[PDB]
Amino acid sequence: IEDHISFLEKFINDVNTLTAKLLKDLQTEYGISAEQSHVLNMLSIEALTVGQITEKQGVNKAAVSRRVKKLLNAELVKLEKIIKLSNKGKKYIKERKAIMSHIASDMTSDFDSKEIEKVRQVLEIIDYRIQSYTSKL
Amino acid sequence: RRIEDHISFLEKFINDVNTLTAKLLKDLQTEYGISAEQSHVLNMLSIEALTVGQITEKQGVNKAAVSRRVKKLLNAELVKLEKIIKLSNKGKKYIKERKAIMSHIASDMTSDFDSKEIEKVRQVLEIIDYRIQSYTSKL
Ligand SMILES: COc1cccc(OC)c1C(=O)N[C@@H]1C(=O)N2[C@@H]1SC(C)(C)[C@@H]2C(=O)O
Ligand SMILES: COc1cccc(OC)c1C(=O)N[C@@H]1C(=O)N2[C@@H]1SC(C)(C)[C@@H]2C(=O)O
Repeated sequence: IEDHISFLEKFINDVNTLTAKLLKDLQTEYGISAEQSHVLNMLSIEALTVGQITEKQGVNKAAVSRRVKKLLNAELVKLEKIIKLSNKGKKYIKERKAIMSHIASDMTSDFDSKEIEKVRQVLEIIDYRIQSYTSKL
Repeated sequence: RRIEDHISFLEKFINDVNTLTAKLLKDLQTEYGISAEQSHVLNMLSIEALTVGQITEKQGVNKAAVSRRVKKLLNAELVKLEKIIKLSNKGKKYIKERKAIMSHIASDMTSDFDSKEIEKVRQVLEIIDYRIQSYTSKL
């Protein structure tokens, strides 16, 4: 009712903590920070402007500016305006999938693939609506 | 390869949840004169009390990039040290207003679902959260 909201928050806080730790080394091997990493996973999904990234995150523009220019200098991202993933950046996102997929299956090897289907359909509709309300405001 | 698709969506889904909250709490954060990251701190202290390390490694961010956020809130009088770190009154009102916003939207975004549907959804996310936590413990 309202603790679904709390749960959701606690669930998201947990996933972030698991991801930070599991991707700890990779990020070090790349010289990329956690701050930057999220931008890379965020761009895996879309080609965004530093503003788009800044609003889709609520943090200080300067901070997003600093991290994007670091990703360019690292050739982990590139230009059109558009800030999209470069191929070296893409391999990180693939080295990231591989590690996520490995632990994810571990924890879901016993689920009913169909139970999950209905659960996913519910989330796609909520997601669909989340994107809808979000446009500006 | 089947899980990869679910993982992508989960990441997208969480991606949007974060995005939405950011747009939805901006004006309230501005009203209280705080940054979003400063809000997370208050939010993380709404569920239970914490110290610096606890938080600094909870979402593993920089060294002196947690400390600064911490003392700022003491000065804003939204948090209290009674290291130790817990929420204050003006901070409790913040979370109040915050939850009110998150509950209207989430409700009216869920209200047409069959409670049984929502409950099933949560039961699945609860078991994943459960398995996540235990994994974290093993590092
Ligand atoms: C637009 O952002 C900036 C503007 C002006 C000066 C800046 O630092 C000199 C930066 C910046 O991003 N500094 C980053 C920081 O912190 N850094 C990096 S560079 C570093 C000093 C080697 C150290 C690290 O990465 O190890
Ligand atoms: C999980 O949020 C993040 C995830 C990953 C990196 C992040 O940047 C450090 C943040 C973040 O700072 N988020 C902002 C913050 O703090 N937040 C907002 S969204 C919120 C979590 C509901 C809470 C609030 O405003 O109530």
